[PDB]
Amino acid sequence: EFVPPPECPVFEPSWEEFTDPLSFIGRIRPLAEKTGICKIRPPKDWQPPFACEVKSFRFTPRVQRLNELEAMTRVRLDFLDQLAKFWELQGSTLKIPVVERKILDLYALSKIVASKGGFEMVTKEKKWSKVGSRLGYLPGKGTGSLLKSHYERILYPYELFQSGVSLMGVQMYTLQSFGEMADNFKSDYFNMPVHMVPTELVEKEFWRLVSSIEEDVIVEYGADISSKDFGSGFPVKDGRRKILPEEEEYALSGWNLNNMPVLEQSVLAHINVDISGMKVPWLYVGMCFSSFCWHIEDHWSYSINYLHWGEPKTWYGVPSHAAEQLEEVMRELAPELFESQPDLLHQLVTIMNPNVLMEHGVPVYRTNQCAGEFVVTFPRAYHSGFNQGYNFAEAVNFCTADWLPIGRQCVNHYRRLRRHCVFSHEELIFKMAADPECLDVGLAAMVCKELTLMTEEETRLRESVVQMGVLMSEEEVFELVPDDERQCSACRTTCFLSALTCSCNPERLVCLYHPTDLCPCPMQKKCLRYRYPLEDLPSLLYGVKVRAQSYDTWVSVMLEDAEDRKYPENDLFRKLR
Ligand SMILES: CC(C)c1cc(C(=O)N2CC[C@@H](NC(=O)C3CC3)C2)[nH]n1
Ligand code: NI
Ligand SMILES: [Zn+2]
Ligand SMILES: [Zn+2]
Repeated sequence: EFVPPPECPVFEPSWEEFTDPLSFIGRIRPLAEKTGICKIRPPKDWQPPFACEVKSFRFTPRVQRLNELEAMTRVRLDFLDQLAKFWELQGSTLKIPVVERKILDLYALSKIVASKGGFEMVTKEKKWSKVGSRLGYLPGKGTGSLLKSHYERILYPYELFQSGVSLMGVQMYTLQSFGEMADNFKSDYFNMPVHMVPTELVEKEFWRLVSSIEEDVIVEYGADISSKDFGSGFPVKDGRRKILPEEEEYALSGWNLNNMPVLEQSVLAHINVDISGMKVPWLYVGMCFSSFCWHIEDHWSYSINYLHWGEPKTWYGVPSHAAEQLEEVMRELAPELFESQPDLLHQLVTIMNPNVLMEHGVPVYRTNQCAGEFVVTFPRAYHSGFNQGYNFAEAVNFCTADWLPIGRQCVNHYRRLRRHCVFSHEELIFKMAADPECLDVGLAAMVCKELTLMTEEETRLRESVVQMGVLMSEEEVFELVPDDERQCSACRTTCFLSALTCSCNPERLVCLYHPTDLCPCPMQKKCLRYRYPLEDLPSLLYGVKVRAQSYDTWVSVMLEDAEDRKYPENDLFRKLR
């Protein structure tokens, strides 16, 4: 019944192309940009050793119930739709909480609580921890008593409402032991050896199982695992280990996912002044039918994923230009609601069968990922997938010159939502502008083109606020304050260039796009806490316009200045020798 989408493109680069990835990825950008994803086969000689010891490697597994893996059931969406219209009636503007790194499933919660008599019944029996069990929350961190706090605040009033009249008050594992499980589970499922079952067949059953209520299937996986804490699958020179010379080659490779975000073409190469969690690889131990839902990268960055070993990983990709198109259809399932909760769209995981997205007009490609193959993902490329069997993957985000203007657009879209930013785009660019040397030229040229657009937009904002009647201007240094203190009250953007603070509260800030929502205290008072007093326009644009127009002139001892100034040497140095 299932309809395999058209396969995504592959690249078998020569050893000479394989030497600078971000330069090799730039080549294939105009082409892969249109499939969203792209597979990459390295030379067959390229076989790095696995640095980790399977037999002594423990991880905490997460569970997946493919039936309730889709969160966008009709019943859940309408449930939430009703719950909000209830609180809008009561004038509270429903707030969805977060628990153990992710949103709470209120539908699931209310269903269960009522399955055992409700709030006061459960309270007078102390089964809140049994609740967190069935909701997949890891004990014994106190989740039980935490849900009670959220239920009573959000659901018990609806419980009474949804109930009779009832309203008077009140209100306001080891990898080794893991393969043994999977390779037994797979075979006993299809009754075959695991390396013998075709891919196309498993793809069929997976999508079958999701929507099949006729049978329930449980599967385990392990994801979002830090390399820092568990170790990478690649060899790296960090003092943990005497490094063999056999491995020396692969430890310095730029295709070692521990070296990517540091390359002179990456953005984070010299800005090791703000940790993000996105300059450090992650580990994804996979099992048959283990699935990840449709998603994009924080700040719309590239993703790159290597499959160290194991059975294949099935992908599904969607190009960038079809992103707004992609979101529109998932939103069609509850328009009234996603108006109230725009970002709740993304807070909800979903595996929308591609056929549907295809029969709604959305480009969908796919590939099977195999041991030793890279999968590269592009900005705003929604992607999903599952794994054919036991395997082990390692993934990293990264950012390139072409990404800069997109990140700027992503904030503007994060600001038009209520979404926190993992770092300040604007902050980043100036950190790059503060060391124009040792900085790849393509960035410089793009930065300038990007930075003037910001100065104008900022100066426009700097003048739009004084008419509103402010007089004082303190100077503050944001890069040294924690993000949670430099965010706007309702944006909620990480502010770095300029914000507005009054004496109404000690530390309560707002973005210059929402200067009114700070506090009713009139703009008569202060304060425009700024960072640079518009003497920056000359200074910093100079250092970068220099190396941006020093290379523009250099082309039109010359082979020496390109050595000292650290210029690229692909086609232009070829004429040298
Ligand atoms: C760099 C980090 C933030 C990332 C991961 C992805 C992504 O899409 N991935 C990772 C592996 C694969 N996920 C799985 O295989 C499931 C079984 C565990 C798909 N994008 N960025
Ligand atoms: Ni991803
Ligand atoms: Zn005030
Ligand atoms: Zn704001």
